[PDB]
Amino acid sequence: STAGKVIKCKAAVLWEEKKPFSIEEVEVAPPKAHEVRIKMVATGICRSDDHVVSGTLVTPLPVIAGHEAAGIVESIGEGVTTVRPGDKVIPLWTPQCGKCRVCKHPEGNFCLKNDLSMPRGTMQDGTSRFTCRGKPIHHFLGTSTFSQYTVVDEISVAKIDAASPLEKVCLIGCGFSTGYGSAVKVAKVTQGSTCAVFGLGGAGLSVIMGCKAAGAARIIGVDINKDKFAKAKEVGATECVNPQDYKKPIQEVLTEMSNGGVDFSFEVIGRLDTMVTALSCCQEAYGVSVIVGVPPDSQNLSMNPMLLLSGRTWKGAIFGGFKSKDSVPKLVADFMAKKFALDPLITHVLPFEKINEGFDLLRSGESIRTILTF
Amino acid sequence: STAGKVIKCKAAVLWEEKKPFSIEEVEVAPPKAHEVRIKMVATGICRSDDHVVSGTLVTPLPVIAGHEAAGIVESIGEGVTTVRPGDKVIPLWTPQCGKCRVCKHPEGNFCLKNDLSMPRGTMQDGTSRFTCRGKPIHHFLGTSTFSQYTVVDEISVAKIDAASPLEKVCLIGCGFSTGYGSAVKVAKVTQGSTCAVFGLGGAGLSVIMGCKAAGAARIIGVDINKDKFAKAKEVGATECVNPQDYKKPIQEVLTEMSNGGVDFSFEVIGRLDTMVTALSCCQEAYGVSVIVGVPPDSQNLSMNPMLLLSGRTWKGAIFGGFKSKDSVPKLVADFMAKKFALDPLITHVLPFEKINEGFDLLRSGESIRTILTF
Ligand SMILES: NC(=O)c1cccc([C@@H]2O[C@H](COP(=O)([O-])OP(=O)(O)OC[C@H]3O[C@@H](n4cnc5c(N)ncnc54)[C@H](O)[C@@H]3O)[C@@H](O)[C@H]2O)[nH+]1
Ligand SMILES: NC(=O)c1cccc([C@@H]2O[C@H](COP(=O)([O-])OP(=O)(O)OC[C@H]3O[C@@H](n4cnc5c(N)ncnc54)[C@H](O)[C@@H]3O)[C@@H](O)[C@H]2O)[nH+]1
Ligand SMILES: [Zn+2]
Ligand SMILES: [Zn+2]
Ligand SMILES: [Zn+2]
Ligand SMILES: [Zn+2]
Repeated sequence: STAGKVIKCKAAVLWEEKKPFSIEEVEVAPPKAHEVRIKMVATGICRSDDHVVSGTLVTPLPVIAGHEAAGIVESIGEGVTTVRPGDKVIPLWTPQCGKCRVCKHPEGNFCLKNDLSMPRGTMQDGTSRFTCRGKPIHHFLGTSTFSQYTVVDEISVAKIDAASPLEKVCLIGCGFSTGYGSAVKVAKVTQGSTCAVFGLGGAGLSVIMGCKAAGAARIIGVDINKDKFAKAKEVGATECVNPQDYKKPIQEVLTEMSNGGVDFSFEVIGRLDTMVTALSCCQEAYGVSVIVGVPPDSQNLSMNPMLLLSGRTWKGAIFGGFKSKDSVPKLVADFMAKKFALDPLITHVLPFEKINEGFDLLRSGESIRTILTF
Repeated sequence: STAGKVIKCKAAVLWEEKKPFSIEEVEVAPPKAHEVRIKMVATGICRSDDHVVSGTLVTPLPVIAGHEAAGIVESIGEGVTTVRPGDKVIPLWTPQCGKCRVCKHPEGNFCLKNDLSMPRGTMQDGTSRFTCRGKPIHHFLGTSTFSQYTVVDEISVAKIDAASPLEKVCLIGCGFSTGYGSAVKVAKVTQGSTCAVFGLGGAGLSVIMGCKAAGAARIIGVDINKDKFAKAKEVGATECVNPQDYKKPIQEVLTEMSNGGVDFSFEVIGRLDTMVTALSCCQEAYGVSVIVGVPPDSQNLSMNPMLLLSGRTWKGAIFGGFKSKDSVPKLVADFMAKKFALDPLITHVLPFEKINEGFDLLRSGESIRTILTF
């Protein structure tokens, strides 16, 4: 009843930066060869989507943002083998074409066929499957999840568990996996180690969950906001430290506490000042500090190279270093296996109509993860 | 004829920074429990020794510098089990007490019982085995090789091959191993990879030799001095690139050449500007850049964290990441196995008396490695 035809649905359209979203009547052109048109069931609200509004993350406007979401596959274009309609799936904003240097590398995940480095806000072919009143509307990271219907290439889609609670597994599209992966895939936390996590947002609680999956025995959560200590502890942190409690710098107190600097340090804030500090507090002779995320408008951080000479690794990553297509199904299955839980992060669920409302929550103040439902 | 007694010998004493060395009549007190008094056969001249003179590397003055050298063990104090006199050995400026976090870690090498972080210029006990005309003379990195006789703790000494040509294996005490290790132990170059080396000094040629031992198929040597291209090529670089030849920045041209950035980038110069560039030119999604060495007077390098988000590892290290005591013997054996050669680096051998003369060569202009002989 929809397959093969242009669907007219509602979606949050950003006509211009620094403007609220407009729930628009949009047309979602059918999917061509290797495209898959999905039915959004749930999409989360993430800082990255908010960056677009501000201009910080420059990508073509007008646009339908959204990249953390899970839904049901309605139609599949030609050659689509990885999915069949009815499939619970999660759009992947970091692809896995399985053919470039990066996908072929046993480590890298940042697929070359991504639309992050040099945003086009289009599908692979250079075109757009969106139009509002005849006017073409841009795609975001080849996903555009703030729409009741979306069309993503086959490389930007992943089949997940049919029993997946879509109001909760959507987190695995960005937030959870970006954190969890930093600990379990990038930094590669080890049984016994002592981790320190800067920032206790949702991405933070995910890193803490990763460290726990890894076996870290000590997970020190650090945040200038005391109110973030409960979740974190409840989520896994064995102790939290509010930097404004001391008279000395935190890395000093993280070293004293750790007796020589932590094994792995994670920064899930985005400050440049804290970025250096997170490095400065891991073991000088073998500490690994991971920058989980950086503001896309960031500038030059001032840092003394001595920090690295000691033998300190500094790593960055996109999407918790997971190889999206390969990984997402497995992250899901695990959640489905009753390992990690995603609830403590979902602090709000709002009907998709309340999108602009979900953002204010994000923007000003704490709302770990707001899940917008369709 | 010497064992158990205070030896009176000659050594280069630095009475004050920014002063030439004085070949001094010094007394070398016998070795206590766990000390080993060595007979220097050969010691190389390294930038680090020169830093001391300048003040750059702050360590107690007066002092007998030197840390890259190999010789013969004359007497061994109490409990010394790792050596017996007659033993060809190499002092290790980065210890291996085999008891701290670092030695116990399967990776770190920067032994806690080092004298680099907070120089004391003494042996483990806080004392000095040196005196010139009754006045006590400081030790350097617990080695002090610019002396015909020296006393190093057992953790700062390594037994090598009895067939070791000491005029050539001394390189394995700092220079060679610092480079070679950056490629083969820290960055961990892989069969097939494409490496890029900034700076073609001796430490550079050593990194290139490491990459070769690893299997890198492409080893791009970069240096503003055309005259360094022969050795490097001869040593392993498949092609060298002089940055002053182009109109565009080098990392640009290293990426164009490598089609997407090199696999591993090494910086064996010490510039802060080049440090960032070396990072900026390795694969954004999985490139590892290694800072082989940094000036001990360095300042804050300005760098945009975006560089790491892509998935770029940045690592530093001391002594090519080798675990000195465990490693040195094996590096030697390998050389002795006719694998790598150390000759192309030894561009000068000068009688120890000509020490101040060896430095001018180091200081002003190219002299890959000057070996001072006893
Ligand atoms: N928004 C996301 O879902 C998301 C996803 C992936 C990566 C990230 C990275 O995590 C960064 C923050 O977003 P988030 O972690 O999900 O949540 P967030 O932006 O609410 O969390 C940042 C946390 O760090 C805290 N903080 C601020 N300053 C300091 C400081 N000086 N020292 C210690 N703690 C401090 C702050 O209180 C908050 O708890 C984000 O900016 C991005 O760089 N965020
Ligand atoms: N001196 C040593 O034996 C030694 C040992 C271990 C580590 C190191 C590291 O290597 C650093 C240099 O000492 P070395 O490599 O043994 O020899 P070095 O100091 O003679 O070599 C530095 C090389 O880099 C070259 N160079 C300078 N500027 C540039 C630039 N802008 N771009 C490209 N190339 C440039 C320079 O021509 C020289 O060939 C040293 O400062 C230290 O940080 N050095
Ligand atoms: Zn996101
Ligand atoms: Zn790819
Ligand atoms: Zn040296
Ligand atoms: Zn040790």
